[PDB]
Amino acid sequence: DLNDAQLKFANDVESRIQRRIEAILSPIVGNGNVHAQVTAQLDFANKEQTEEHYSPNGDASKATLRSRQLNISEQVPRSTQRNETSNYEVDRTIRHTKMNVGDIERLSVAVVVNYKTLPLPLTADQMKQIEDLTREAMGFSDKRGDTLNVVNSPFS
Amino acid sequence: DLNDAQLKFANDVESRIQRRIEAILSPIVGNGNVHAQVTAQLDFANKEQTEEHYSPNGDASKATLRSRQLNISEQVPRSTQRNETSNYEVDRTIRHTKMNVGDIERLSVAVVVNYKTLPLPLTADQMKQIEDLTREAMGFSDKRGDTLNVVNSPFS
Amino acid sequence: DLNDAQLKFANDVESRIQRRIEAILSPIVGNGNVHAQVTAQLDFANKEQTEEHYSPNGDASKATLRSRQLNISEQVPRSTQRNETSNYEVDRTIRHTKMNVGDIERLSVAVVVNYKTLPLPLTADQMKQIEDLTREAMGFSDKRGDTLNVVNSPFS
Amino acid sequence: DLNDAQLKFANDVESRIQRRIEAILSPIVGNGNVHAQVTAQLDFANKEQTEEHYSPNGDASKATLRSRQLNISEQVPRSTQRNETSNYEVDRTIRHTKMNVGDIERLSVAVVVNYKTLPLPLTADQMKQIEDLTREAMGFSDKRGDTLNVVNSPFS
Repeated sequence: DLNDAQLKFANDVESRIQRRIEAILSPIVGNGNVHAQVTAQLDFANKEQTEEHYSPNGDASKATLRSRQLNISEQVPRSTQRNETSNYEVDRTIRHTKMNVGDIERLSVAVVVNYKTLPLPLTADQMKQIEDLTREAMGFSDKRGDTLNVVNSPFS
Repeated sequence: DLNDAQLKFANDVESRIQRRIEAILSPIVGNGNVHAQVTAQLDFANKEQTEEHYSPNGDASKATLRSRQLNISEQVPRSTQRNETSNYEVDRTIRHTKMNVGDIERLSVAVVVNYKTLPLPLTADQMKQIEDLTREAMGFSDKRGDTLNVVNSPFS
Repeated sequence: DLNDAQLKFANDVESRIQRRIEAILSPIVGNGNVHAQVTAQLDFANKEQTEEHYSPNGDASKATLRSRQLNISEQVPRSTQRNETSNYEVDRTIRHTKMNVGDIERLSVAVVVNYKTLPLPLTADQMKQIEDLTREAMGFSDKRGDTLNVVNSPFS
Repeated sequence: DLNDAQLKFANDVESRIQRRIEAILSPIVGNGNVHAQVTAQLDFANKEQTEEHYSPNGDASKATLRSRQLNISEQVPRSTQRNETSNYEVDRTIRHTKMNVGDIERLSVAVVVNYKTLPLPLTADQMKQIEDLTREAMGFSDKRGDTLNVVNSPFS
């Protein structure tokens, strides 16, 4: 039930990415001289989060007092006594978050391109441009651990 | 009942991976010169998790006080007395997680490719490219302990 | 009742593994020059687990205090007195797990392959490749104590 | 009533094992040059188990404190007094298990093979291979105390 829904949602995401890559790479190399395959991992867990934070008031120049009592005594044999009581007001921040179900976690993309026929291999600059365009199309994110591989080989 | 559902879901996942691998590897080696088989392990247990965390306040420059009392006395034979009471406010974080049922745990992939007929073995670079493409297609993850094996041998 | 269901589920698992092995090994050795048999052990017990964990706070640089009282006295014949009371906040983690019924525990696989007829035994490298392919197909796990045996002998 | 059900379940298990052994051993020695018999012991008792475990906190670097009081006094004739009170938080694990009824406890297998007719006894290597294949087919487990015996003798 739910598993089939997860499967077809993943299939649609992969198909969308593949269609974008094919559309962006089609004009340069040729109409049918490029193929791509995309596999994706999705998060289907339910998560909630609550965060509470307070601002430190260790410095007297930034503290906010509400009521203070200070008693000082001194007899002069030397005697000294000092009593102090303080009450503070503090700044606080509260945040509540409920995550979304069905977010992408990692991407792996493989691209295969054909040789140039006038059976001549493509130039290195053309390969670099193709890799850059594929990186743009697939939404590469280094923090997400995405991986891309492009191979140039004659078609059969 | 449930066991059959787990079996057919695993079968569909394996078939999807096999279809992706065959589609990506077909254009280079040939239409019918490659075969692959995929076996997968799935987690069907129910898990829940609750995490609570607190920020340390051992440093006075980062602590948040609410009420403090400090008494100091000194007679001068030397006598010294110091009393102190403190109350703190702390930052806390709470997270609740419910895992998904039916997640992949490990992958094992076997690929067999045919010889090049003009009965000539394929070049090492071609084998490396094929392994890289299969690694991309199968979503290899070293942390998940995935394993891949590719063998080149003439077909019967 | 339940025993027959366990038996036929085990039979289907074994048949699936056998079909995968036969499909992966068929193209190389031949259409009908290989046979395999698979036996599996399954866990049908009901298990539950609850885990509680706490983070140690033995180091003052990582502790989280809530209220602290510290009294110090000293007369100078030398007298010294020190009183201290502390209250802490701790991080805790709780996990609940319910296991799945019908999980594989161990696997034993036997494979028999035929001689090469032009009555010539197969090369050692071919045997190693066949063992590797069978290991990939059967989902071998050393931690699970799986066992595989492959024998090459002329067919009758 | 129940006894007959136990008997026929044991009979089906034995028949399944016998069929597997006959199928795996048939191609090599011959279609009808091998016979096997299997006897099994099954556990039909009802068992339950509950386990509770705690993590030791004898080392101060791994303990988790909640509230601590420490009083120290010293007069200098030398007098010393030290009072200490501690309260701890501990990690605990609870597991509940209900075993399955109808599990195998021990296996005994006897196999008889025929002579090679061109009335010639089989080679020792062939016997070793047959024993290994039978061991694989019957799911031998040394911890379970399984026992196997194979005899080569001319048929009558």
